[PDB]
Amino acid sequence: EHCERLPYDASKWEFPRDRLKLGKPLGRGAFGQVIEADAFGIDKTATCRTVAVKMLKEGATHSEHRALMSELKILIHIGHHLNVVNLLGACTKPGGPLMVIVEFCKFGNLSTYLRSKRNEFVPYKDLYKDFLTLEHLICYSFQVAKGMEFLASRKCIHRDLAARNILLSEKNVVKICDFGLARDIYKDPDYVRKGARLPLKWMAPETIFDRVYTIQSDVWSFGVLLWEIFSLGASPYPGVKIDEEFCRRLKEGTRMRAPDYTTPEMYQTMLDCWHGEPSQRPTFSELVEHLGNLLQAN
Ligand SMILES: CNC(=O)c1cc(Oc2ccc(NC(=O)Nc3ccc(Cl)c(C(F)(F)F)c3)cc2)ccn1
Repeated sequence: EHCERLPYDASKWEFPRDRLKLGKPLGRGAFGQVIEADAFGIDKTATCRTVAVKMLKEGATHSEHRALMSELKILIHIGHHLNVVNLLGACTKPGGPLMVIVEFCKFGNLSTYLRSKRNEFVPYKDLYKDFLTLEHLICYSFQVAKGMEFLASRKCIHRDLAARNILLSEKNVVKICDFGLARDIYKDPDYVRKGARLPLKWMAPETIFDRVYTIQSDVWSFGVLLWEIFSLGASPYPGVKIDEEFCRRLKEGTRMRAPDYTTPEMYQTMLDCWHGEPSQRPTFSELVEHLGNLLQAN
């Protein structure tokens, strides 16, 4: 499951630490961090490139180092896709810290970004040049579904799909990622204490109750991600304490109301992703086809 059998090809991925100029932090948890860096010649010969470097911080143990190595292997296993954050290289040599180097995405995470554009949105479109529109939102949804369809094809599951784990790069390209240990999950209100600190508002009933993670529970989370996108970055389940009674109502069939910027069809898609039976939710392949059609109709 963590790719401990498949090897690391150093000649392909290894990047020298002394060609990496580390800069300002991009995100910090308790044990992990992401740092902005300039990398000389990491992918194009003798060309300086801005990159994002995931690494441990002081306080990390070897257990987190093992987790970071497994993350490097998972990214190598998954391979390249436009809508998955692109692995560029790694620093794995002894005598320095493990570093996982990925592409830098200009606009950061999608939640924060959308939350800043409420005053820069029109449903259908020079004064409006940098505005989001309904087309951008369906387009972002489409791209995340394509990315997840790809992940499913590599026999992977995300386990933490949410707008905070989507990056927005140039030209309206979104990329799925996992900040993981580079997010302070104690101080982040999206992760609630259960037994573990877990993203309960994004989790399917079977995951909350039976600790079952499959690609179909990722579909549930994708539905919540849609809600985040068509609320322009609102926090899910507004006005609700996330306690025992929330978990019961969810099981009983309670669901979020339509968000402010949704279409009727998009809301029905959120409801489809939140079907109580995992097998009756759409697949990511069906989500791709469906969102592609909605993009046409738009
Ligand atoms: C302003 N710009 C930034 O702040 C910024 C910050 C970045 O920080 C990041 C750096 C590295 C990562 N690492 C992953 O994502 N690891 C990963 C592990 C398992 C799995 Cl399954 C996946 C997958 F496949 F889901 F994608 C991805 C995540 C975010 C990157 C770009 N830009």
